[PDB]
Amino acid sequence: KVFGRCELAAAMKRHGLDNYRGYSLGNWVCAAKFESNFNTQATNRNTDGSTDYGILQINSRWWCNDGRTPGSRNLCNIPCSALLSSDITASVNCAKKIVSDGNGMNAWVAWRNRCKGTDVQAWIRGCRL
Ligand code: NA
Ligand code: NA
Repeated sequence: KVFGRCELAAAMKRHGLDNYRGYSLGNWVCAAKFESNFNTQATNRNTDGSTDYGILQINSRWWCNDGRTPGSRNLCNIPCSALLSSDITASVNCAKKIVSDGNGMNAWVAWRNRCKGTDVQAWIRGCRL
């Protein structure tokens, strides 16, 4: 599924990401924009052979099992394909673990390079929330 900007904002807010570990909703929307263009089916290979999945490009190196990432973990206890669903629950619950793990949103390279330090509230302008 390709979410609309405000559509995703609303789903993310309903799932409890607005100020989760202090990251305002616009941080999450910004991250999703640059990780997946709001596309739940997005997949991209990493140099180390792991793969990033779904709307927040969650990595098979640590967080999910895709059956082909050797010496990896599955800290969210999910197949990686669950992160490609039109329903974002599994990505959101997994993101909550990731963001809590010490490095906050810096775990998302797109967030650190394109959102951090910017006026991320722009990402939710116009949205009924
Ligand atoms: Na990425
Ligand atoms: Na943090």
